[PDB]
Amino acid sequence: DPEVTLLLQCPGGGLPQEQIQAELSPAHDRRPLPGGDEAITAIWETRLKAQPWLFDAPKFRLHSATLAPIGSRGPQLLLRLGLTSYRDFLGTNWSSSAAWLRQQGATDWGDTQAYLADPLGVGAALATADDFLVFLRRSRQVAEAPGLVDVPGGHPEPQDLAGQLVVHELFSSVLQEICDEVNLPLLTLSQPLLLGIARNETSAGRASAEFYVQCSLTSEQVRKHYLSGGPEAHESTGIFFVETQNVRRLPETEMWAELCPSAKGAIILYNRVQGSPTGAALGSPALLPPL
Ligand SMILES: COc1ccc(NCc2ccc(F)cc2)cc1
Repeated sequence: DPEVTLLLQCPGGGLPQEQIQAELSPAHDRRPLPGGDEAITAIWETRLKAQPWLFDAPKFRLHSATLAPIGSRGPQLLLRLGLTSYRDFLGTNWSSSAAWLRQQGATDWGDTQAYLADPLGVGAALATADDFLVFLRRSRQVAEAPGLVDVPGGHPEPQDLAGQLVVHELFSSVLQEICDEVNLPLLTLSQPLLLGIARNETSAGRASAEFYVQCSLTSEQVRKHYLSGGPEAHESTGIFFVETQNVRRLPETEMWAELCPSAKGAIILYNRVQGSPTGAALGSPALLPPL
């Protein structure tokens, strides 16, 4: 799967909010482009002169994420974050020249991402009470990954002593994205666990934080809530469900070729962090079938 790389696999089946620190610093920002940020401004002007209803929005930038020594007390992860924007994303990661920017970043900074916006996404492996994961079909008319299968998620917009408010907004945003798109009541959702961070190599290496969320509703009840909003209540064109039993071998199915890279990241991390048992009971052959 060359279109997805794992940047972080969390320990302990996934990290809760209270175990994560963020450092939000202008040291973590994109570097100005070698010939100047005027190239980003020009692409934006061209875009707005065709689609004048578009608007810019701030985003978090991922610089790096460092895990504590395994089995340790105290905070377990440090997220190093900067600020970026939708405009900067359109002029860097989305640009036809994005690979030239990655080569220049290696040369100038020893950092393939130094000249990329790299907005931080969020996604969820959302499980039902009857042990299915939730999938969404993307419209064939959107700009990125048209017609592909996705999981719930989005690209959070901003607003350890400002750090803890940032971690709070990241965890809050994955629940809000589930409530907005799947139309689920917030009180049917568990507090999220961070499974890990995946990079989309088809979008010049931008990263998404991938979470596990449990729902107290069954697959049939989730479907009812999704559909009862009507076509204007969701950006996706359909919902569907795969048994957690069958997610284990999803990379061997015809579905895998239809999954967008960030959804592939979510399912790889679910299989490694929540699946793959470590103990004698769940590791026994009748509960963990060989092959
Ligand atoms: C041409 O416009 C596009 C609009 C949206 C997208 N994809 C989602 C998305 C990625 C990164 C973001 F920062 C914000 C949204 C790509 C291209």
